Amino acid sequence: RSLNCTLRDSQQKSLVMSGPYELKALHLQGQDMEQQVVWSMSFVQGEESNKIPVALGLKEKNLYLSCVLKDDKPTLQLESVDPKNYPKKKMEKRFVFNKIEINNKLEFESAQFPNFYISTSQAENMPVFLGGQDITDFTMQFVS
Repeated sequence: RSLNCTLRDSQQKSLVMSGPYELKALHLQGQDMEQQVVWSMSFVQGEESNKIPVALGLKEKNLYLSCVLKDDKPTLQLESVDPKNYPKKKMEKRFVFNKIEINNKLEFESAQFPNFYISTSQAENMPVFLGGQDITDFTMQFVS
C-alpha cells in the first residue's frame, strides 16, 4: 500500500537531493519547486496505533531513507536497494519510520533509533538529518 507525496517542514522548506545519497532543505516557490523530491510512502509492517510504520522511498527509484550508525551516531542516509525486491511490506528496520500525526502535522520517528526524528535546520540549504530549535514537523502534499 503506498501514497505518492512531497513533504515540507513546518517552515515550508522543501526537500531536495544533496549529492546522490543525501537530502537538503530549502525554500522553493514557483518553477524551482520541480527540484523537490517526490516520495512513495509505503505502509509497512510494524507496531501501529491510531504511530503508523512507513518507508520513504523516492517514487520510481530504488533509493530509500534509512537510519544507520555513522561515526557511532544515528544518521539519516539514502540507501540503494535491489529494484527486484522493493517495495515490500516487511521492510528492514533501518528503513522504517513511525509516522506520527500531532497538531495537524507529521513527525517521522526512526524505528531503529527510538525518539530520533527526521529533522531540518532553520538555516537554508542544510542537510536533512536525524535528531527545540531544529524542525521535526512536516506537512504532506499529495501528487498524482
